[PDB]
Amino acid sequence: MMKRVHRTDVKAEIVREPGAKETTHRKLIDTPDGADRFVLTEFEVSPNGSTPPHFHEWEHEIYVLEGSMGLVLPDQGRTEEVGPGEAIFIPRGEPHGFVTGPGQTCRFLVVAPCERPPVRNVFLSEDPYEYTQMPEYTSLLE
Amino acid sequence: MMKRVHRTDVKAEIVREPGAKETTHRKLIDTPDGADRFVLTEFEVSPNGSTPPHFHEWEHEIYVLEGSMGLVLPDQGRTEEVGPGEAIFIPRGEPHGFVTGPGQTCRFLVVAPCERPPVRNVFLSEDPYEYTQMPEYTSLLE
Ligand code: NI
Ligand code: NI
Repeated sequence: MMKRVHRTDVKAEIVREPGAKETTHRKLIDTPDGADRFVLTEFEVSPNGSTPPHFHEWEHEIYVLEGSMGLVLPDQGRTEEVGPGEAIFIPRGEPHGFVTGPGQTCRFLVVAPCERPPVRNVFLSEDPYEYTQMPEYTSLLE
Repeated sequence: MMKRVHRTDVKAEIVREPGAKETTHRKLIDTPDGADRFVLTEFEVSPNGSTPPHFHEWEHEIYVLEGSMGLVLPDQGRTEEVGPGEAIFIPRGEPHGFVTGPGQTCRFLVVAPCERPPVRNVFLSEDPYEYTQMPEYTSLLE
């Protein structure tokens, strides 16, 4: 039951979240391994990538491994550039999303609880990509 | 309450565990930040380092960032060399320790629960460094 795996031996899968662009995940340590309280996932956002800003009743603990990206913070009216070696705590309920420009790629770890109630979008739409069109979202990027 | 910190802005402190050698930790995300279920710590084992092999009723999830070290596995009679990009799940109760030779340095993340009952040593002694003297420990190293 001790598990050792190299990141490259865990398949990178496209994330399921509707409206995410250019984003994959590798479930490095997960419940089938015997994790029963928290899990470890490696995300990678390739150039021109983004996730819809959202919030949820479960905290994030993040460590940026390689590259750089924007941490979109709707309740702070802006986007924070993050880079290697940064640790980020996002408390339950704080809105957040991720973005990369042409040219940027970022790989980062996310620690999550095993219990993860549904996420709520900051921007509500039937087309889950519409946030990229919205002035209230682009204003956060600049 | 969102926290962003670079690793170099979190002080590296010597670990408290008696008999550990050349090992520090940086508490990157911890309970004063608002983490209330799991925490994120960066360990670094400098050359000629080690920790006393132990076991405990709390799992480890590890990601090796830089360098290499031995993961000592007393119940498997050996030591596994680990290196960058490896994810390691150590279930509750599995004995484990860390070692570096002359020449090796390793930096790795550990995710831990906030509740952490006391560790138990594999090798019992009054001098907490005595494990490095013991044939049953050196046999694991080779
Ligand atoms: Ni999230
Ligand atoms: Ni331990």
